[PDB]
Amino acid sequence: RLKKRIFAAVSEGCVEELVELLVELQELCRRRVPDFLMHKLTASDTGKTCLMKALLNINPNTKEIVRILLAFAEENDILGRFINAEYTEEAYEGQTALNIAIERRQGDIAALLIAAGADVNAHAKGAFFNPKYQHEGFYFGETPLALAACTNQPEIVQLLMEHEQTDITSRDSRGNNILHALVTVAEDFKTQNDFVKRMYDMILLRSGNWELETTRNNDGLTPLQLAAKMGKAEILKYILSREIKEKRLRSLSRKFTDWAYGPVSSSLYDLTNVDTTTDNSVLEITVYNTNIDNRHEMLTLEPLHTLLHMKWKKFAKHMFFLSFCFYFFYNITLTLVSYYRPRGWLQLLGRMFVLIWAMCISVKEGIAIFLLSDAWFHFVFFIQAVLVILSVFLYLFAYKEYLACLVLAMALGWANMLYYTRGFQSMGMYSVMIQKVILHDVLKFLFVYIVFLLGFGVALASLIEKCPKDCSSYGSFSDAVLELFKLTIGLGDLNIQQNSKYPILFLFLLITYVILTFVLLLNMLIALMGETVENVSKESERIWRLQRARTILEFEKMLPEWLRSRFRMGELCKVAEDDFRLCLRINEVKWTEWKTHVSFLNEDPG
Amino acid sequence: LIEKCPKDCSSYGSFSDAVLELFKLTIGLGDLNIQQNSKYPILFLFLLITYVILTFVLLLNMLIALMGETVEN
Amino acid sequence: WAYGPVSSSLYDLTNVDTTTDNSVLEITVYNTNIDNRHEMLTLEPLHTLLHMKWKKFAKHMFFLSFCFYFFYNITLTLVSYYRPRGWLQLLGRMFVLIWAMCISVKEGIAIFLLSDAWFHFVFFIQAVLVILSVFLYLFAYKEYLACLVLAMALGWANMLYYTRGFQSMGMYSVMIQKVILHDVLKFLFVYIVFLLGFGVALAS
Amino acid sequence: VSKESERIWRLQRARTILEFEKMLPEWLRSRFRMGELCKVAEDDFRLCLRINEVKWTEWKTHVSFLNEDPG
Ligand SMILES: COc1ncnc(OC)c1C(=O)Nc1nc(C(F)(F)F)c(-c2ccnc(C(C)(C)C#N)c2)s1
Ligand SMILES: COc1ncnc(OC)c1C(=O)Nc1nc(C(F)(F)F)c(-c2ccnc(C(C)(C)C#N)c2)s1
Repeated sequence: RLKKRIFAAVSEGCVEELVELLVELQELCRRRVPDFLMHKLTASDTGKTCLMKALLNINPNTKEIVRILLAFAEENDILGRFINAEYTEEAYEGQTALNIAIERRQGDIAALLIAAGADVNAHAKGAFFNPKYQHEGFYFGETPLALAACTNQPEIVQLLMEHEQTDITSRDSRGNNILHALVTVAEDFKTQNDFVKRMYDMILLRSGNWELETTRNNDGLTPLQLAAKMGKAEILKYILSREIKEKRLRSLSRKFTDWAYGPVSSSLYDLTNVDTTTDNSVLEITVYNTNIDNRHEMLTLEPLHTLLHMKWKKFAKHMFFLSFCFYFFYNITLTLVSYYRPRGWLQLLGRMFVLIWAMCISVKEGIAIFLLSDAWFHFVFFIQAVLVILSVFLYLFAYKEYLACLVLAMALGWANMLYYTRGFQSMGMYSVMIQKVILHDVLKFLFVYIVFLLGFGVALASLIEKCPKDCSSYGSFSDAVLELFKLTIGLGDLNIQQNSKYPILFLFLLITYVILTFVLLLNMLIALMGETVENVSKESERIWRLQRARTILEFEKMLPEWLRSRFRMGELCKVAEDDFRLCLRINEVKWTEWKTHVSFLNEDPG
Repeated sequence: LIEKCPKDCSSYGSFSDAVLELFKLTIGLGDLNIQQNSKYPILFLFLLITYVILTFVLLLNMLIALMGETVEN
Repeated sequence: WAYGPVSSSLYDLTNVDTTTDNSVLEITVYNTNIDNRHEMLTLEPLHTLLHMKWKKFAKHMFFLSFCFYFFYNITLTLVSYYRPRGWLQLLGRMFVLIWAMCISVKEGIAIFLLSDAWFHFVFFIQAVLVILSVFLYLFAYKEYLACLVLAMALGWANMLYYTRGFQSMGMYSVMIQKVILHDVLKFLFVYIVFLLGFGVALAS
Repeated sequence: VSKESERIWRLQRARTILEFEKMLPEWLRSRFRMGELCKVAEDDFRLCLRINEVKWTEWKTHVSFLNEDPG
């Protein structure tokens, strides 16, 4: 039991003399060699060495325990397999002692380890360290450097990165390198105090080149595209607007001031993986990707806001107005064909226009539907166009029901103009408010009102006798239901001689319906709408801006290659010794932060 | 949706009277007959109920809520 | 086992988990002489106990209870509507009778052992109206229809109880209840004073 | 009431949960019985209820644990 005695005296550490006696025992025994010396100091189940066991359980004397441990392992010249050992369990695989010393924040022990040959490129290629479900697993990046950086140990990060054998460019099993990992664990300032932006800057500058920021994980995302997918708007704003004054590190920036004078400064933001000219850009991801709902803040970041405004004012404003004009005349032709139906040259042109515009919307929103609240509008545009072409089909046959589909298509098209309200900010914010009210208030009201209307309609229809003579408005369930609805909208009259056999119960139930709807439900709808309207007013400009951004990017994808290349925001800019990357000037004015400007590329401010 | 009757048997006959009938509904004024000489009376009733929801339930109460926001600012 | 950000605690559950007489969970959920039950429910051992109970059996017992009350109410509704002015029919009619007796004894026991119990009262009154209606119908009493329509009406009202299964609908219901108490009843009193005084004033 | 409705609903649903649990028969109550017994001290072995959690601001070397290997 010498193995278990050493294990207990090392994980407990009551004294160094206990472990010294046990180690003298093991040395005087095993020589009677390295392999089974280890087997007499190992955990043959998981592979956990007594160095691992000591590090797992740090006591006030651990830096001496582990020191005697490795000095023994070096006196027997087994140090290599000793301090570089790894777990064999399927859930902690590849975990060495250094992952332990770093997770435990034991900077001194980790320094002693890697000073004595601790393999630092060791990957925590394990189901705990590479989690699938939260709270069983901690995703940090599967390396000692990614652990030291994600657990906010800048001293251990500096100590690891200064090591000649740490491999900062190494990627984990998920494809991530240290910078993807930092982006994933980046939470917020609310829950993390924003140390990850600092570790990101430190690691990127301490490896001064683009190798880290350019690598894509197994999802095909760089740290920047990942910071956009996951809605990390702080690390994204940090990367997007990264300006390094260092002359030896001026090629690792994304935005470089080129002519600032006083209050006015003209910047030159880098637009490489940001401007919709690549596969999944930061702008495209920031506008589209809907698995976050954190697209809120990411859209006003300095290059993206100006890219969207350049796209709008270059082509998308006009494509949107042209799209609106086409939908408007399509709807007017549907309206006039419905109205002037039978109970030419410019006529037939309009009729085939609705047919072909219906087929175009059909194929477009059908393609866009199979490639899938934001797409309510794909559904209704598709359903409207389908109703139009179905109406045309039933009309070129001898089917009279073409008018049902045609009037429904006309109705739904006029509803679909709520889409085009997103061209203006006033009307667009009004529409996101209408939509929020319909979802949060009106549908809840309609459900409750229909359970009232239907229950009271059957109650009041049940109370009514059979007259031999139409002497009751509440005779059937439907007729009753009909004028409970009429009562709600205050339309007819109210006769309370309804041929009931229990007229006081009939009147009690009618008064109860009136209270429940008129007094309670409708006024409570007003109160709840007032609560919705006040909450949605604080986010409606954000939601409208996101809607218009999605529309801008939809229109940009419609353009043909020559037109997309013709528009192409951002002018190429001499930015470093030889970088010459597409950039996007954004002049700005600041009055509080006074300083002598040394960073520029044109010392003369245009 | 309304057919041609041979007799005044529909309030929604022309666009104007239909427009007048809808306006009366919003202000709560006339009666509501739903036998309007439509050929698709369930679609007529669906569209009438939809108008009532959109105006009575949504637009007028949302006007109250928006006025409440204006008045406070 | 805490590692980095993730730490796994092991809360003790000895006098906390409804397996003893008056547990901390039972007292925290029930005891109504404080109205300070606000904050206590979210405490860590307790909050996870209620969610484990919900997702282990109570979600399903609640949906099953709702389904039984719903078909009980639908049978009351259809028996009211299709009253006279079978095999699957008589099954439904005796179903309302026995479900009414079960609710009767349950909410009567729960009433004698006593705003939170509005619902005991209305569930009991509804079930009593149903069994009274059945009694008046197996006799030759025509007033069974008054009790039956009132029972149907009150049962559809009692579904506001089952709205507490979802958070959206459940919060909407506590809001409806608060509005009815704080606003609608005050309105109804004042409106009746005005309606009755002006009615006598105008009739005069 | 919007500021307290989630609290009130949660209390209502808790009362319903505890009402249903009292309806169950003894074998079903014992069958459900949240919380797994846990070696917790030298000899305590009290029923316990694991609740994993994540914290990013309070950094410290962890000395309190009973399984030094995090599952
Ligand atoms: C969700 O509600 C429903 N859903 C579908 N159908 C329904 O009825 C067909 C119902 C329903 O509420 N029925 C009712 N029964 C009764 C009872 F008289 F029996 F008490 C009701 C009543 C009685 C006395 N004062 C009220 C007020 C309005 C003051 C309150 N609060 C209501 S209301
Ligand atoms: C609790 O109130 C009641 N409850 C039961 N029955 C009632 O009356 C039958 C009443 C009641 O209000 N009676 C009233 N009498 C008079 C008076 F004209 F004689 F002065 C009233 C009056 C007079 C002048 N201007 C107002 C307005 C509306 C402008 C105001 N403010 C109200 S009001």
